[PDB]
Amino acid sequence: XCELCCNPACAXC
Repeated sequence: XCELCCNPACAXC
């Protein structure tokens, strides 16, 4: 994903 979360804009990380 991003680092921990797999969002397009990276949220909750």
